[PDB]
Amino acid sequence: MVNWAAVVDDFYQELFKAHPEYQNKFGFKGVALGSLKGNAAYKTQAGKTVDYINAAIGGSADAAGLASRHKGRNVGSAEFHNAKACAAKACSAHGAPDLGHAIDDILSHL
Ligand code: HEM
Repeated sequence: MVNWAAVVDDFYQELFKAHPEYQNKFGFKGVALGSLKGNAAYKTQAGKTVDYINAAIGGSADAAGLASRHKGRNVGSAEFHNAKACAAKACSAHGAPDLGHAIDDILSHL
């Protein structure tokens, strides 16, 4: 199976390398990037992200509900366009399909 857990790890590395301040919104605020895998808050969040990717691919994802929840953290369209670029890099690094269509579905509600 596509190793979405590894893709997601590379996604967050890309995302917080380019936009370190985004990490302040998470329960692993302030944690060194090379230590995220040892942080309990990160382990839970990355698992949720992996679950959402599998739901989007499996056809059950609630993109409107995910967008609304991100709006609820003052995360919007600009951040998701940046996420699109970071996910494209993470997917390419693993020879995984791109997640641009799933991220566009979220963007359609932002
Ligand atoms: C590929 C794009 C992204 C996906 C698939 C995604 C996925 C998720 C999921 C599945 C959750 C958990 C929602 C739930 O528990 O109901 C979540 C929470 C969250 N996301 Fe994202 N996200 C993305 C990008 C971003 C970006 C760019 C930021 C900007 C900071 C961000 C900020 C947050 C925050 C702050 C939370 C709440 C974390 C907490 O409860 O501690 N997300 N996201």
